[PDB]
Amino acid sequence: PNFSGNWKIIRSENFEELLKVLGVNVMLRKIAVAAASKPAVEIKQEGDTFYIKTSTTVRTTEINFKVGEEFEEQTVDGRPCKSLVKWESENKMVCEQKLLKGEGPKTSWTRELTNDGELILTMTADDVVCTKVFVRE
Repeated sequence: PNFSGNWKIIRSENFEELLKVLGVNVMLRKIAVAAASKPAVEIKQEGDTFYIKTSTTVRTTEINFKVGEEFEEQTVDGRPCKSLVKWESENKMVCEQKLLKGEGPKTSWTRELTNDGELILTMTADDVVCTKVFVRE
């Protein structure tokens, strides 16, 4: 699979609820939802090595990881975590997250490519699942 490119969002389902079960207050959820309505996602993939930059109106996040190697990032609610990505199948990577400090709902994410060239991002927090779908610019 080849994830490299600049990606634009085309579908988003259940993002507010994801924040809500992570205990994010109404004010910040409403802001966050609007801020993330038209993000910029840049991915540079070199084999199993990934650079992913996600930008909203007010936030920018850059992660750098290799599949199979632990790295640090933040949960969707902004808590620092140790993450580990594995390939579940050819075109689909799954990430388990462990908080660096404290405890909280179990969070994870997945990214996968479809034959039609869509990138599907799933984020979970306990039993709440948020799906976002992107296409290349």
